[PDB]
Amino acid sequence: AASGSALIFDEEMSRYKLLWTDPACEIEVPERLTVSYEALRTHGLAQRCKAVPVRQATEQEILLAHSEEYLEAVKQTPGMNVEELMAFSKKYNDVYFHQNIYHCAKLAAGATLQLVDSVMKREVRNGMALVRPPGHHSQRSAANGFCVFNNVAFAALYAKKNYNLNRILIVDWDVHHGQGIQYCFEEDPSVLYFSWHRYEHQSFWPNLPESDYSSVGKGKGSGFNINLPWNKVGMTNSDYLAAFFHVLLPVAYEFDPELVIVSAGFDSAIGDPEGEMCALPEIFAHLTHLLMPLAAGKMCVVLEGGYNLTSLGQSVCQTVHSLLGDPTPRISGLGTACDSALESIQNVRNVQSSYWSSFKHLAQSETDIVWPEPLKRMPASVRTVVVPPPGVELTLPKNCQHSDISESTAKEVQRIRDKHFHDLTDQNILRSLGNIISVLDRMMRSDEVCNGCVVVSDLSVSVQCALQHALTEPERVLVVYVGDGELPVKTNDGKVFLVQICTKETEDKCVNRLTLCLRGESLTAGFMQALLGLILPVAYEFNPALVLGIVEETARLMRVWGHMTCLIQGLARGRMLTLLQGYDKDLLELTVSALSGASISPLGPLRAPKPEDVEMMEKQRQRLQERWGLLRCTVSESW
Ligand SMILES: COCC(O)(O)CCCCCNCCCN
Ligand SMILES: [K+]
Ligand SMILES: [K+]
Ligand SMILES: [Zn+2]
Repeated sequence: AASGSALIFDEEMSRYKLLWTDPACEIEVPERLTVSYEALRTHGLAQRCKAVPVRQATEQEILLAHSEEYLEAVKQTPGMNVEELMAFSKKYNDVYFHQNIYHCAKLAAGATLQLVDSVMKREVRNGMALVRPPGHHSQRSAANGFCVFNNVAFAALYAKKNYNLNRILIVDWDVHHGQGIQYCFEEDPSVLYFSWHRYEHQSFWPNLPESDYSSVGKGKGSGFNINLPWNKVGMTNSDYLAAFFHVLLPVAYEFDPELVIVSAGFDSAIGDPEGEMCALPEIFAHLTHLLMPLAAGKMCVVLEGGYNLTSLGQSVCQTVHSLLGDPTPRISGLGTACDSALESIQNVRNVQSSYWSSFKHLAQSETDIVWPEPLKRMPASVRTVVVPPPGVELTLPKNCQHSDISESTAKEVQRIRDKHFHDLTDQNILRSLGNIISVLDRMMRSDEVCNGCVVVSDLSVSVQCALQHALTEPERVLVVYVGDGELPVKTNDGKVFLVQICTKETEDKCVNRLTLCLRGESLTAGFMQALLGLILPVAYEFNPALVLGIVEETARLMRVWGHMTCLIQGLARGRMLTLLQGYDKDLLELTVSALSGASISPLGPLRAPKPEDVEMMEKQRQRLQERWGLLRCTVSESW
């Protein structure tokens, strides 16, 4: 029922600045807030967001994560002169105070709570708060790293008290380790904290031993703190996506959070002087997209770091673009993560193996810098086209339409019939192939339609016309097929990759085919492991121009189909055609709901998969990780 996205911002939070010479602090400028909001207005996305006003966090709310002594000390900063502000800033590590910073800190804290309230009251589906100062370094009785009050820690504690939440996921993709959040929920199993950060073997700020992968929590909360250290600079998009596919996402979907809060620091992007990483701003459009199936889309993005004004504006827009449901941009050049990233990923999975069932099999035997500008993201005129069987009226979302076949398309279906299948008069089939071409032409060519779903009766003839027609308009087509037969699909030229979900196991020889024969109780948990750990890594590296989904009528376990078509829309700018053999009102409504960008129901309590399933999946990884390096979650054995 939730509708749009909130953007909480106020110019007042940019009215404090550093007043003395401090080489460690001069990068935290008010222009980070000005450039970020001005970039959203330039791209027209600010106007597309509901501008929820900011408020001050009350004293009672600040004490949720801070002590009375620390709050009382900061409360007297508005009355201090410059010399007194210098002496107060020296008591903490890499932070400066201003006459207006206590005011702005309460606004940054209150703005975060306004976003949490808007999301939890179903007034919006998600949102972002462009706040300042940041927070994830702030501790109970100390300011730290430009942070006065821990904004994200407030949001989690605030959502727990006023909404009785049991599970909250915090994703910290800032380039620094948010040790203030880790200290706050160190013993709390209700708040799962994930953070990657530039570590360089503790040589990078804040130089903390507990910032390493070994800190998994304490007491009842052990296993709910996940640190992923970067021990070398220059981490690429492949490193960031390997962290998501092989660490964060398997844990997040098993956790099943009721609310997702993001410590969105963009100093992990290309060109930032503090992060020195090499990920392009478009990667944040996917980091946001891969998390939105969680918690029915209830996602609160809180601005943290980001100090390259050009890179910051681009990364903010890519985040809001995905939150508004705009199609995700294509990511090319993906491959294996570097050895340092694979070592970090390998170590985190090993330590966490005793806590999460996605890693449980790893525990015993028999297991001036310049970059190109991002392209223009644009939502289609109508996102989804639905073609039900002849004479079936349906209730469609406001951004959907039905199929009329023009005479230009009607002549093509004939030419296809007089050449191939020249003994085909089933006029019902001829209409479906006419629909397939009409929807595909509106997908690939004109920017009017994003994706679509077509109900078919013949499978071999329909998938042939769909696949062959897509390979001639321009390039690369990924095929996801849930059935047991054999389809006229040739994985010969490297232009097609086929993912097959069947019942009987088939010895696969081509490295362009991924066959998943999953055993029937835990078919939901096993499918999600294969989706996050196998299907998504190869699909992202393959980088298709169109996704072709096929479901035969014999196929049942449909609870996972909504998550697949939502996550798989990260490929091919969301251009996905789904062919459903036979009519199923529930399955058709599920496909159209997820294709349209609506939220998906959580999977609930995710159990543990069968050992025979994880064994089959790891044998597929061994067979394919040499060709598709993004599948790797360990360091390669050198000859
Ligand atoms: C969410 O806050 C944004 C941030 O994480 O980027 C803040 C950390 C800056 C602290 C680093 N000081 C420079 C090192 C010189 N000793
Ligand atoms: K982080
Ligand atoms: K925790
Ligand atoms: Zn940072």
